[PDB]
Amino acid sequence: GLTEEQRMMIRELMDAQMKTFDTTFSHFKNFRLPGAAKWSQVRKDLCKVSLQLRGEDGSVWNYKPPADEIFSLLPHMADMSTYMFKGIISFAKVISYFRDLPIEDQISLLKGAAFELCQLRFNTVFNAETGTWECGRLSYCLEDFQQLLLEPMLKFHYMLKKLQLHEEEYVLMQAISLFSPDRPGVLQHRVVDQLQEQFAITLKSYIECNRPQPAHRFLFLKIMAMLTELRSINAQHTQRLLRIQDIHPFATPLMQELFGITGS
Ligand SMILES: CC1=CC[C@@]2(C)CC[C@@](O)(C(C)C)[C@@H]2[C@@H](OC(=O)c2ccc(O)cc2)C1
Repeated sequence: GLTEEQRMMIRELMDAQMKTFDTTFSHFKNFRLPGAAKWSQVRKDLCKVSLQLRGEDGSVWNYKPPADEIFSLLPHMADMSTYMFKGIISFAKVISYFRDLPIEDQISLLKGAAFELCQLRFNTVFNAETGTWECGRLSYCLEDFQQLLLEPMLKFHYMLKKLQLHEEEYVLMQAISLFSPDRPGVLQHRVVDQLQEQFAITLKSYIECNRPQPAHRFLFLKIMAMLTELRSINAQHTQRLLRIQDIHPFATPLMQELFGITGS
């Protein structure tokens, strides 16, 4: 029961996702690997995942992290974040509604939503039965707990996975997050707001036309609630990373650009 405009809208988003989301991570290469009240808070900020690399020959490398030193993981994390940020940026540039915005609003929207779209893409490779993010030959496993789900990002991934979303519903979440009219520095707030409203209406219509089961009652509102939580997680995590960056630099040039770090 979608209109022609709504079907075309989903087609372009799915087209952009297919072109820019390397679900096997085959082109993620050459990445680095692990070899006073601020440092206190940064110690609280720092804290748990094992890393597995499966070679093409069949060999396997595993890394288990240390206690307390806590910075051995940041270069790899920066490289993964940078790789995912590049895919998110390519995703936005293909979308016609995005590249018709002025370049200053494109930058403002990408600065505000890059993290959120990365986590949404990571949820599609999350395995809730094994607690692992399967990124091709890379795997990030949660180490051995109802106390673990207290962590808001982990709780997000478990709750979003439980909703059993389609590929089309994920890319519409990505569009709704991307076209947030209230990111800092957005000028065409009225245009972005009307674009966001139409992406949300398309999602609402898609769910009503394709999910009649009682388990999917209120699904649209559950998804919208997840996006609000993801934005709150985004804000807390950005302040976490900026405190760590202040104590121990790690941000790549691309992450610096997205964080507004000038280099002086
Ligand atoms: C750059 C990273 C690489 C490994 C991944 C992508 C594996 C999955 C991950 O998103 C997961 C710890 C949520 C993690 C990333 O974790 C986060 O981005 C994160 C973790 C906890 C939070 O409270 C917020 C963000 C870290």
